Amino acid sequence: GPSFPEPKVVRSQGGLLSLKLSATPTPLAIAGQRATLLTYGGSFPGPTLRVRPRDTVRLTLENRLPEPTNLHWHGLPISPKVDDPFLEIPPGESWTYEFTVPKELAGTFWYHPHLHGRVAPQLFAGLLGALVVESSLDAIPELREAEEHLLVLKDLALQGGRPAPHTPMDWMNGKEGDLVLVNGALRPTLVAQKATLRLRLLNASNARYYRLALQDHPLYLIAADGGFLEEPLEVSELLLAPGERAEVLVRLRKEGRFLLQALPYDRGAMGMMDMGGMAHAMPQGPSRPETLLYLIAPKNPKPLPLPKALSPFPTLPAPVVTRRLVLTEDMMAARFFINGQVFDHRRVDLKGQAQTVEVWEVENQGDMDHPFHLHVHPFQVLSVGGRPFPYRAWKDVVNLKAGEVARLLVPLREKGRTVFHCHIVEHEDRGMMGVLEVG
Amino acid sequence: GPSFPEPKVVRSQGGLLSLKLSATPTPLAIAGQRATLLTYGGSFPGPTLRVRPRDTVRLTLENRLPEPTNLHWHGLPISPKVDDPFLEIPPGESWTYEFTVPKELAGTFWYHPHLHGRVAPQLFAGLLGALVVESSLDAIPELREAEEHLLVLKDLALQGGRPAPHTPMDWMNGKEGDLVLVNGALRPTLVAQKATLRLRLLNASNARYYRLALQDHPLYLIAADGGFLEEPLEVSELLLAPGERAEVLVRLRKEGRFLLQALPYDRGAMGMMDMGGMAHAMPQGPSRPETLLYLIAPKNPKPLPLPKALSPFPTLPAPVVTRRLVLTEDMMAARFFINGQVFDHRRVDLKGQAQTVEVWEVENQGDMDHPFHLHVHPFQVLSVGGRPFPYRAWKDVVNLKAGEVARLLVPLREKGRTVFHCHIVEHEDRGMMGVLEVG
Repeated sequence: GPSFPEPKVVRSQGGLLSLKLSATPTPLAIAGQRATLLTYGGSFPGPTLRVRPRDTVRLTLENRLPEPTNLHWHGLPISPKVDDPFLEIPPGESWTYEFTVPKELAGTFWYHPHLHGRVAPQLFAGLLGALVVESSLDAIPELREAEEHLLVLKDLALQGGRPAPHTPMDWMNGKEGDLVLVNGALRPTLVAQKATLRLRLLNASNARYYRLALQDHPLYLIAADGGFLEEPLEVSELLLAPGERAEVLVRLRKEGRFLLQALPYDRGAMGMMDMGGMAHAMPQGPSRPETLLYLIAPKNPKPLPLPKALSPFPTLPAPVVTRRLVLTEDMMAARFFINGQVFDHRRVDLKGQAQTVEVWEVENQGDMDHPFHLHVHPFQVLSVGGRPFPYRAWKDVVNLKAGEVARLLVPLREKGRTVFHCHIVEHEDRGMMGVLEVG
Repeated sequence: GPSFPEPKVVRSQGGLLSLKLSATPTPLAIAGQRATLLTYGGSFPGPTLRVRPRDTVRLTLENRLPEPTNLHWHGLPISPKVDDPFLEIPPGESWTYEFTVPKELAGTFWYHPHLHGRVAPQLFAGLLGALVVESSLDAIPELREAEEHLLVLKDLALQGGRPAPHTPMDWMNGKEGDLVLVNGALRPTLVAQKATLRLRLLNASNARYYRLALQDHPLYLIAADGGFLEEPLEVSELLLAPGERAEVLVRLRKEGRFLLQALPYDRGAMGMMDMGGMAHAMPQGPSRPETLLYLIAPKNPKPLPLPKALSPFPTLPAPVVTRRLVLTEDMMAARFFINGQVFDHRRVDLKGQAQTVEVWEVENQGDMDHPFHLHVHPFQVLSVGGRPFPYRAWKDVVNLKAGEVARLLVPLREKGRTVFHCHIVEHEDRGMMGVLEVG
């Protein structure tokens, strides 16, 4: 096959993507070993769905798991009557999701389960895939002539040929695995044929962070979770928290081998120590550095010029309400809260008005990073930790380090009941989620 | 008695105003004729209660009417558990209102009934009195040495020695009467002894407006409904809508007689005409000019200088929500609405958070003036009709002419359930009222 493994792509045909996927325990080869994972479409990751604005998507999910499951159309501004976080597909049953791709939309999105209390083991076991919305912007020469690849960043641990079970400590921290994979492959080699690469990046891990850095190279950020930036932004490194996506251009500078690494990052995960008083909780410290892939540059690379502009970000109406959402932890109980409460599917926490804009101030009063995800309604991050964001783009997950406040502009789009939650999925399962009703 | 009639004053003693008032049909002399009114304390207007910040008020109201009644402590930022707009005192029963006067408070307030559907006939019949909160600011020489008077502006119509009954047209327009009185007196004479007067003004009419102008003189506005301005504001005239209060300084310029008039004002009241197609509604047009009192200036008047400053207006926290409240009419049905609904005491319309500030945009989409009153939570008028207000002061009633939007800054103070409504009281009785819950 191609030196660089990527998930099989399924494209809409004649404006329709009609597909049946089963969620099924699947024996497969992963990182040189045989394992049984939980997969969509018999693969890990699941197939990449590639669509255009205005396409119809008709996806029938068959549940061949021993427990209920569903799909969250993560990042898509569609109706929560379709992207329904309360829906349960029982074992053996099927459900058809049908929606139209919004007109003003582009980027890398993804699909995975969202059923309170069940997300972490299902996601960890392999139930995820990407969804790419292709834009007329892809046709500009600076993007069209780039070599494009999707990188699904997802770690795994195996025990007895199956995904390792969650320990109590995993429920507290969020589970990370020793197999740090790209598209299900262990440190693949990307032998570039063009001098400019266009990399779509997805963090589909339960809890692992990727402090991305390519040796000897900057990255040019061109899209965040849910759409293009207004112009490329040069960065020396790029942190992707669980649930986040980004697209970058890489301009290969000379011939050679360059490692794409996940540099050390301390997200505040904890262990337990008994030193004679004790036991108490003790910081794990920064993650060990990981090589994600080997990037081989072609001979005498001459990268394309960067596009001068991408997409103008919409001018939003003035906001009509400010919300404050405070995140806290009870680490030893592995319980997590928003404004002092755990999730209850019967309780509406926020009531907002469709087509108005809100300001959400999300404050992390815990000691570990918590990435915050809002379904259905993409937002503009204004600032985090008191620092203005250096670009405008749609996001649906925002990372908060201990103590930080994120200020978000939140246009409310589709009416209905939806959720917001921590995207360290264990924390969501263990209570850090609330309900938003838009009317 | 004194040439200028004013209501008898009852002052707090040793920090306590303890008083029993009965609401009772009372035979009395009014404007040269004998009439039976509904009164507090056996007089029309009721007694003026004069208190200081931090005083305790303990007022027992005995209901000697044939229908239920209560008190609204109009303009006072106290608890709606005391100033309770849903409380009914049955005929023959008594209720004791007890509260502390807030520390940061000054001005002319008033008391009158507030029971949905019953306000207009009770108020019209005479149930009202003033409440003055005296400030340490009263001791500055520019105010202390002024000659002070209260002017309760209230019209009346009599039929068979009793207040005239409401007609259907009265419920549509709000009832106005032909006897245009000051402190229950018909065109009294105020023989000034000082060159500077300090006039506290109260519009206690059901619906009549007073476009105030003193012949040959400007007025210096020094307080609005619920407190002092930051500095005096010179005006050539001053419109007081139903429920509004103001305090002005008058600087008598020369010897002579000067009329204080209510100049013609068109509030959009309607009549009915049959001209051969018809009948349809037709504008009443502006009110006829009325003389309110004769003001006689003393010999060689030398007015005091104006105070350079009064009270700095508090710097308010940034608002956390914007509300839009739209006022509309069905004139032929005499029904009045806020956001398309009539009042229902069981239905909460707005839910806000104590100690936050809200922006309320109140929009009059009717054709007649509607003054808008909010209980419990005094507000700062930012603009009306797109015109910035020329001063900062606390108000609790704001007038809106046809089509105008008023933008208010509304700090939410006491917790509990309260109301907001049109202060053309007939319109409140006929539906133009809503419920605010503060938590």
